[PDB]
Amino acid sequence: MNYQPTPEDRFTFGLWTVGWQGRDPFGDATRRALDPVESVRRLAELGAHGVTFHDDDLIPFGSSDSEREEHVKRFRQALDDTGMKVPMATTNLFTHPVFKDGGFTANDRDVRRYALRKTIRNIDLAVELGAETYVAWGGREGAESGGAKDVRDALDRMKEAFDLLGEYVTSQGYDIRFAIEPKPNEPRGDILLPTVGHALAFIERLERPELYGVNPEVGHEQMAGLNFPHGIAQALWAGKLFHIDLNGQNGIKYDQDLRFGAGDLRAAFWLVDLLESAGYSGPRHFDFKPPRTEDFDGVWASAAGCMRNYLILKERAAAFRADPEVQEALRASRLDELARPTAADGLQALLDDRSAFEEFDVDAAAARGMAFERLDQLAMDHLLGARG
Amino acid sequence: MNYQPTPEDRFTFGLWTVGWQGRDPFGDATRRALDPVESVRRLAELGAHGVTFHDDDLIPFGSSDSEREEHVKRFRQALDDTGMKVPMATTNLFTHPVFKDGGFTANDRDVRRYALRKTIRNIDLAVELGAETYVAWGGREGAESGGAKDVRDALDRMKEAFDLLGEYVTSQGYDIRFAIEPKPNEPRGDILLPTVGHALAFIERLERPELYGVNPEVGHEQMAGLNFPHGIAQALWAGKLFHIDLNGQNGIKYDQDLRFGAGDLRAAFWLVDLLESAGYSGPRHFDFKPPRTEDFDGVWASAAGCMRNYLILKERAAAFRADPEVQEALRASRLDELARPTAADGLQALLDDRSAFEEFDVDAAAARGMAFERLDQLAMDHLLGARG
Amino acid sequence: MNYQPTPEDRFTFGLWTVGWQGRDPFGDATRRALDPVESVRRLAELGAHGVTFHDDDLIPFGSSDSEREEHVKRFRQALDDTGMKVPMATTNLFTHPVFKDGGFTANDRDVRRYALRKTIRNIDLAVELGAETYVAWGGREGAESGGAKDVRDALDRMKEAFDLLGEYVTSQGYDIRFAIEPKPNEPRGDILLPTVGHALAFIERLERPELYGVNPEVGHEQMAGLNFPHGIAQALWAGKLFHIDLNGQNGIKYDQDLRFGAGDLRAAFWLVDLLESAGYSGPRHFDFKPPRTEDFDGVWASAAGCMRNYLILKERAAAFRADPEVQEALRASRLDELARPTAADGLQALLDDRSAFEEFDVDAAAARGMAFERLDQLAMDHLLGARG
Amino acid sequence: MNYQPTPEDRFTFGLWTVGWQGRDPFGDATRRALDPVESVRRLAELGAHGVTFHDDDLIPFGSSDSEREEHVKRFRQALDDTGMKVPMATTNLFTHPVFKDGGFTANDRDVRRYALRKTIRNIDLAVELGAETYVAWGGREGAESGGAKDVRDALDRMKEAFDLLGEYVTSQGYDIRFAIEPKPNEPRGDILLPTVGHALAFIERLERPELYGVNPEVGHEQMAGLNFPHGIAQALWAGKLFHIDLNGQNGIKYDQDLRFGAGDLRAAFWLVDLLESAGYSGPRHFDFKPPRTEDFDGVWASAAGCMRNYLILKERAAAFRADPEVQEALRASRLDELARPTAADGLQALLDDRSAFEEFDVDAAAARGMAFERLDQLAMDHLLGARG
Repeated sequence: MNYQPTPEDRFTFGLWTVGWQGRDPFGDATRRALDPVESVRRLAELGAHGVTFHDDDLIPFGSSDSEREEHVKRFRQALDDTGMKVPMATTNLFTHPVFKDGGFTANDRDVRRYALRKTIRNIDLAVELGAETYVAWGGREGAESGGAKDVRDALDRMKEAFDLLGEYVTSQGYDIRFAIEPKPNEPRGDILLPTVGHALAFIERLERPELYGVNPEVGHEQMAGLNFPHGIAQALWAGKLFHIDLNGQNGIKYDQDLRFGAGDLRAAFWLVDLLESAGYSGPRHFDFKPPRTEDFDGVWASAAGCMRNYLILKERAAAFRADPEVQEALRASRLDELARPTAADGLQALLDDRSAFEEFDVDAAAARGMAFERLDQLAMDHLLGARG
Repeated sequence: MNYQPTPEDRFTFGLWTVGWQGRDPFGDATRRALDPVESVRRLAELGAHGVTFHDDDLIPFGSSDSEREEHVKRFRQALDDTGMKVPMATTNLFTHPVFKDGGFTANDRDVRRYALRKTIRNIDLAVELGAETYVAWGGREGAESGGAKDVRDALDRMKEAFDLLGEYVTSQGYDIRFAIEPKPNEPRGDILLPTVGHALAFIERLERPELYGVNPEVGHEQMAGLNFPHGIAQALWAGKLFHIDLNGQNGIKYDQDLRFGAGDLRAAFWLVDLLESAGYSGPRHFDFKPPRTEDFDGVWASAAGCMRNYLILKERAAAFRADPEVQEALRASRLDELARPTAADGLQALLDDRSAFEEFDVDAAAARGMAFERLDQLAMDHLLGARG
Repeated sequence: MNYQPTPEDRFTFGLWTVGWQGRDPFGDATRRALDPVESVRRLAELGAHGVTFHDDDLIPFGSSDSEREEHVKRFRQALDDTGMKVPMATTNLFTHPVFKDGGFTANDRDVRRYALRKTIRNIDLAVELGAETYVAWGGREGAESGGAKDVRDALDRMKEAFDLLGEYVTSQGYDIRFAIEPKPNEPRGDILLPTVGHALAFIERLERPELYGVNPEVGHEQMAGLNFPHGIAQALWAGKLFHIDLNGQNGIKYDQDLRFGAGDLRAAFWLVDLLESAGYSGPRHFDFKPPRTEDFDGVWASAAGCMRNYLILKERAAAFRADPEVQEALRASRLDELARPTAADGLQALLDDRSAFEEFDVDAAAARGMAFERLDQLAMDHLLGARG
Repeated sequence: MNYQPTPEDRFTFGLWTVGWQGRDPFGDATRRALDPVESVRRLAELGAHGVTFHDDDLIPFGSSDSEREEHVKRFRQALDDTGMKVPMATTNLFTHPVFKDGGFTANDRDVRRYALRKTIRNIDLAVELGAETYVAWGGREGAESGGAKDVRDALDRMKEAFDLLGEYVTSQGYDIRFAIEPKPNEPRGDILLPTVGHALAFIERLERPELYGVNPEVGHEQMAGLNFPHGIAQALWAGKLFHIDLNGQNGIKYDQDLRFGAGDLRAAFWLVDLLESAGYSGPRHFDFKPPRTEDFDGVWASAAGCMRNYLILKERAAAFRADPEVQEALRASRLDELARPTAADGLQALLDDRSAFEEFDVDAAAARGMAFERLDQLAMDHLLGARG
């Protein structure tokens, strides 16, 4: 009963994950830099489907158009030699000191304009490489103090930036969509569009809402103590789940970027159950960092672990849903009634329905148990492979 | 330099705040019940503008149409004798055991129908009493376990419920709007529409979005570690801040419901600054609980404290914004540039602008300090009244 | 491969767990009261070893010495008829309004004296029933505001109370030990002795430290975002783990009291691994609350779930430790070197050892991978029963 | 009414605070390195009393004994030219890749030995420079996964390390004490001795407990959602507050290191009140980082802000305690009774005292209000300078 991934599983990794050198706020790098070409080859051997990148991961910042073309060619050759795809790309608008107060929402106008040009340049490259989704993580859009940022003006600037990107994409006739990646904090004290909900609401104010979706990350929502599977269901409900970032996080603290499966294991189970049940067909992207305690063999073991854990959880969720005893427990808990309209009969009928109020036996209804604990223990038994 | 409130300040209190008996999950009541009429009179003496209520605060659950009319008449007389208004009303869809799995999203269909009828009945009463806003806090809409609730179906049921309420209001020609009150958790393990952002996004999927807004609470957003003033700015930006609940909370833990001003004091300062700067003209409603350590004299002192703290903060925020030294610091930090469009010149102009990329001096821009610390210390000095 | 508990497993339950009526801060009870005798019989059928109680769970507050003797006799008969033991007892110094500001640390002296007499009376009863451990949870010792409690004076009062209890126990020649149960908050804004560490440190200042230990609870430490297994290891290291409370908690929020196994599943695995490896022989006590969504059948299913989950985890931890591949991975990660003294050779030898500094190759040491990710994936595979 | 600091105020700064270049996990440095000599001179001009250092801040890692003597001489001359003192020093056992799994608790024995030699070398230097306290922050002592560290063995290694350091200090006849600095997490997933309480408890197991105390940091305890003033009171109660680190933190998230006064303002007020009331005479040390948005002028403004905020709070706390109306409110809330022994009359007298149980009127006692809200509003008015 093994769990070997194949490119058909659509597992992708960012170059910066497996390529993280181990530098954290309190320590120096513990691993040497990885050549993107090497990463592509190693990931392909592990069974990955593709890779993603920030412009600066692929092309060192400040590169000449000559070196730039050279880095792209090398990368292209690696993709051709392995069959790896690049379904998503993004811009690095957070590392360089110039973005210390943000990219799209920097107080300095000239920085905002530079941010847009840097993004547009990489959008062209993304399309050339076949990316279908372009992610935007405003890691520097935010503040550490209240008067440093008028949030209403910042949201005006954020909308202006995304509206312009939408105009560019449309004018070039590109077949690419945007996904906003929310995060509540870190590296800024508080970051704008802190959760999936804030990002969804913001999108509805853009000129062309259909071009934008969300790219939620497990750890990000968990940094706000939120239920990740619940947030993903809302994004799916709105038809906005364009991409997803998978990793592990142990509660409310710094962003750990643990391999997927680590952190909140039951939440990972419920997330996989939802993604598979809902038919999500986008990439299963891992944005994680192999701990700095590891050498390169630990890096690859960590990456393989991500995929393995997703596949084990997929098997367990499928068995849970396919179990007749579980199907009967779902009915006992009335999940079937939850899916039925409350009043398909209409408003007037509801108002005239005496069984809905005047003659409703509130005490009999209140005495009915939901049987949620037995259902949950069945879910637990399935997760642990203890069904008998 | 005192701070006496007057009804013109629009401070309102829920009957259940000052009327909280002190029963918590680990202890019995420490105070006797308050007659709503008494609360109305005491609050009027303190300078309040009005009160709010859940149907069950005013009319004991299970009351006959006869007793019901009697309770309303008494309340009306109290309002007439004091000049107090009732700008907001809401339904109690959380106390009675029948709502143990929710009201609008209960798995049991018959409960959902009952929830709608109970709400509609109180909407009629709210209009009669002159309420302009009707709040909905789905405290029981949620779960403690993953399989107990299919969130996509629950959101379908939530939309159905709000859509029906919107149809009812329109058909009756009522001049009343709805405000959804989000909360991340408690009493449920996780509650649906957990933050202001989730509520805003949800509203955009309703049939008549213009009839719905949000009713955010200080403590609620802080339970998710979020920046309350930031969330309020987004709601204002979207034009959805129909009402607001003020209180105090010390971090991520159970909902404390401390008096306004307590908890995160600087966040309270920044919230007041924003509300006043943006011209919010709705009620300043306090949803708090005087601690159970207090007797009735402590209850009124706690209520008076809420208003006093808001007025002190209002004075300090106004002085901060009116201070020429602060106005110069805002310019030094480029808040003025944040308010200017990034590219009013248009996309094509931006693409052709060499100063935006090809000739942009990234190192000179990066070296500019934001001067945010001096600005923040000026804000601190103003808050503490230490300006000299 | 089933998991049936037997009294030999030492699983115990508090009368108040399975007996919780479902009253929370926002709702009324959803279940009728359970007769303690009924609980004893039902728990015995499920395979429990014993029960625990607060004085007020067994004897209604304010009972006459006559009724008191009657309640005890009935309970005794239930214990005799089932073979159930009562290894731990505690006092309720939190429900009654008189303890609104605490028991042992109430500002009112007369309340503190009453608290001690109420405790002493139940200590006598506990010994009579054969309890070996007496737990103290100061749920009301704390504050919501800074000036309400001088913490240094409160700690003086806390020590005075425990010192007197120690004097009483010694003078009566009782064979019973005390266990302090820490909690960071709820129902008070902040509670004194908030974590296992604070409780351990406090104990070292008591007159007879050997009579006191800690009674940590999974959910409590997790409310402060702490690693429960780590805290338990420190308590074991100090030889102070006299008792332990098991349950489930999903992060930093109100105390959920979910059944054991729910909440942080991996932390539960690591806790069981530690308890079994260290040879903890005290009771495996469950302090949890079956959710108020449940009827009585759900209550018993929830209680059975606690025991089942502990037994599944025990099996998985044992297999993990017994796996030769894991034993080799532990060596690869140098857990064996962690157990060896750093300098059994002594200070002077260390100072004279050139290989420890002057000739130590810091770069070669730094390049060694810890191989922690492979080890953790082996732990994950074992937990999920995916070893192959 | 200004607030100018003077060296008599005992404000100290770590070289690494004002010297932080701005490199965070997601970005490069935004400021050039500061020469320690320059920092000493700038801080002296601002009114600081002294500075502190990690060995590696003063002497670049890997320096020859020649360069080492050169760096120390330059530093000494700066101290002599300014009158600045160096009351505390510490070791950097976290930056270099060799400490990726810890220093004192690394699984590799050779690393642990190296850690001790590096520490001992800097202890000699600290004494030479006149430091009275030697701090130890085990930032790398911990783990990201459960099987990576046996906590009981790690605590054995931790005790061994501190015991050896204590033996060294005693054998050299040095007049210096150690202070353990706890932190719950970051950079490790979970760090050993996570809070003040854990550190206090650990100290009681050392061979010479009198040589060790704690060095708590505002932000650290707040990362676990704990009440900092409460933790400081316990450390004072135990006589273990040897040093203290001041800064600002906004809730549970990454360690922000905001200037003191920022973050939780009311907690800062209560901390200052306690330190001054208790007569703490050690340094008021600031371990903070001026945000990376700032240039050098912002760095000095941020440092000056720390001192200014402490002095404003000191003034407000003193006025609060000196206010007769507050003194009467303290009596109304019975803070005076909290300071009186519960039973100086002894155990037997308490048992025979019928007014303590048999004849105690529990209902009359329960009805007494604590008057805590009025007291807290008086504290608020004083903090805000709104007393009239």
